[PDB]
Amino acid sequence: KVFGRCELAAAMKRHGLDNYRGYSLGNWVCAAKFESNFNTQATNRNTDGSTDYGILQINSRWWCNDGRTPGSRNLCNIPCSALLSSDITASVNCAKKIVSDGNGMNAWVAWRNRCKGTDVQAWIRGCRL
Repeated sequence: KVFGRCELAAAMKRHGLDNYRGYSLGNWVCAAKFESNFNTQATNRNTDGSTDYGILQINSRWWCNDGRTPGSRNLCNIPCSALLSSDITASVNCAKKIVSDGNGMNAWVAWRNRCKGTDVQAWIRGCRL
């Protein structure tokens, strides 16, 4: 499923991401935009044996189990396939865990490179929230 900007904002907000650990909703929308272009089915297969999964491109080495990645930690305790769902719940639950496990939003290269420092509030401007 390919989300609209405002639709994703709403869903993220209902899942409690607005101000989670001090990151305003717009940072989360911005991360998803540049990680996956809002595509819940996005996958990125890396040369390192790991794969990035879903709307926030969560990596298989540390966060989920795909059964094919070396050094697998499965810290979100889920199969990577749960991250390819049209419903964003599993992705949101794991993102919160990533931020809880001693990482900021810097765990997302796209956030660091394309959102950090910008006016992220643009991403939710005009939306019903």
